[PDB]
Amino acid sequence: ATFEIVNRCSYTVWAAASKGDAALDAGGRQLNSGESWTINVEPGTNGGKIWARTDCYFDDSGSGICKTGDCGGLLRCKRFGRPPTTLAEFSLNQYGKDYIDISNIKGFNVPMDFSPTTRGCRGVRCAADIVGQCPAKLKAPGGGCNDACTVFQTSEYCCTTGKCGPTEYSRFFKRLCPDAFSYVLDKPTTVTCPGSSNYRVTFCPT
Repeated sequence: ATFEIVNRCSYTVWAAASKGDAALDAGGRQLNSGESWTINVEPGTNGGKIWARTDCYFDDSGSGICKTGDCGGLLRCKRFGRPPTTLAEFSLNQYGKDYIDISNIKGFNVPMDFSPTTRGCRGVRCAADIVGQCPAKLKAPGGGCNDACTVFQTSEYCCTTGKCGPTEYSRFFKRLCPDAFSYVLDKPTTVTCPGSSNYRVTFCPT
């Protein structure tokens, strides 16, 4: 499957793509404002994620640090990134269907649209000013708005027991972005697409 990753933000981002235990395609790349990066994701990929990283510095070897979404200091991510990260999530070719969603379960750093470029389903978007409106206790110094599990590490926020409800913090994310997951047991906003669809992820779509 083909994913076109487009940076419409006025600032540079370092896109990342991983399935948790391996990179997808090159795993990461700098995107200046307006740039597009096309990656190929193997059919059958389960649990892939794409995210943006902000305020990164990398040396020649591709090692460094980012203020949001850092994946162990690497430009080419092999593992998932440190919150806060708005997440585009996907599982492809699962019994004939693709499943896509946007998630704020690991916080929010950059607004995002995640849409198919082929026919048969709708896209999803979280483009509100979550960082500007972020509750004081969730604000991350490097930038972004953390989720409550990252900040407080309780069974309720992290849904450790498999039973948890919405919270004051999850409801904040849900009010600004209804079509994104706001906590682990949120009513799913996953979109079902035909298997082998292609997609575009746009940072700062508005």
